[PDB]
Amino acid sequence: HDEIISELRELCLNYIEQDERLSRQKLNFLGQREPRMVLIEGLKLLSRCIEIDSADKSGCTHNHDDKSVETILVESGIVCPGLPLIIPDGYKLIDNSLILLECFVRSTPASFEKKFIEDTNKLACIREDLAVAGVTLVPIVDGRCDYDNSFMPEWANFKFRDLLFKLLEYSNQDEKVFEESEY
Amino acid sequence: HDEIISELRELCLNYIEQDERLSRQKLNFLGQREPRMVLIEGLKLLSRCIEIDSADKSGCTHNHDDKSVETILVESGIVCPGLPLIIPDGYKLIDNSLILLECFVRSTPASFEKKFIEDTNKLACIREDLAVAGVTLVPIVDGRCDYDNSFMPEWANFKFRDLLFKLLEYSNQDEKVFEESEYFRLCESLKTTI
Ligand SMILES: O=C(O)C(=O)CC(=O)c1ccccc1
Ligand SMILES: [Cl-]
Ligand SMILES: [Cl-]
Ligand SMILES: [Mg+2]
Ligand SMILES: [Mg+2]
Ligand SMILES: [Mg+2]
Ligand code: NA
Ligand code: NA
Repeated sequence: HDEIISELRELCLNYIEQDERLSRQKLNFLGQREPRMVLIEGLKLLSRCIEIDSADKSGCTHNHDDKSVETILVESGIVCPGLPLIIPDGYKLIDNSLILLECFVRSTPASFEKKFIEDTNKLACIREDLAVAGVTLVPIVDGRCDYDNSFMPEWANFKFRDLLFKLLEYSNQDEKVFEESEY
Repeated sequence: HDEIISELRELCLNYIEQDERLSRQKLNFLGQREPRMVLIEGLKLLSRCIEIDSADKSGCTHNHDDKSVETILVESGIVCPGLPLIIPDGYKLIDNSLILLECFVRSTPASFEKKFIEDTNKLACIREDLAVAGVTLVPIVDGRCDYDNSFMPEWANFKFRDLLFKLLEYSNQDEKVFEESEYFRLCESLKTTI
């Protein structure tokens, strides 16, 4: 556990590119001491790498601060009340067009298509609200089939995931030592 | 000394506020291994906390990327060629007025007043160059007498500085040991290529 956490921190500091948009989540990760919290912030760190790559590939701004669509519009001088709470992975306002980006990773075709339709529906549900406010929605769903990203060599991506999986294994191995113990 | 470095890192992670403007320098600091580089980046981290604190209390933008005044103007579409190279600690363009901020810490009254005059002159020397380009300079010099800032509790600021000083003492001993080493003689002798 201590060794796994140490190896994870070393990968984070030495083998994830120092793009400044990642620095906050790296610090969030490096600050964690509890295994369950290392795992949680490590998955989030991997996710941000994917999100920022998707934003750069899709031509918009990564939603670094988890702003809502409401805030993004207000931020740009656009009133649109009653908009449900939607926090996109990326966004870009060009003229009257609001690009909204959702991205994800899934590892089987069934889970891929399910999440693809979920994120599509999530953005689609504010199209008409945006249209009433003069904003044409440009919704983008970028589904990935693995965790490959431009900020990490493939071998270090793999080692990071292998190490996170060991923390998962220990948790699950922990409670089967709970389940054959208990009541 | 490994323990001192570890303590500085814990203070950085646990007691320096998670302001997004500090992310880069905090990460730069946490990645250092060599005692002297830990010391330099730790001092730079503390300086960054004060500079950003000053920008916030003076109502302007911290100069996150060390942009020059010329660069700040060309980003807002203002031409102005001349300009000496000047990197303010903070800036804000409002209407036709360019706020420029310099901040510093000094620990004696004589050094405080000397530095205040220096920074005041540094900014004043471009007032007319800006006025020709249509810009009213609003120059601010924020001189501080201690290291307090809003991103660190007072006790942690004190203990961070205490541990940096102990790390200074340790790296001074590393240097003296190094100057007794063959590596040092080999560095001297590499004077085969002046
Ligand atoms: O990025 C997104 O679009 C999400 O849907 C949230 C997300 O990625 C996430 C990642 C890690 C933990 C919890 C949510
Ligand atoms: Cl639809
Ligand atoms: Cl100085
Ligand atoms: Mg998201
Ligand atoms: Mg400065
Ligand atoms: Mg200064
Ligand atoms: Na609605
Ligand atoms: Na238009």
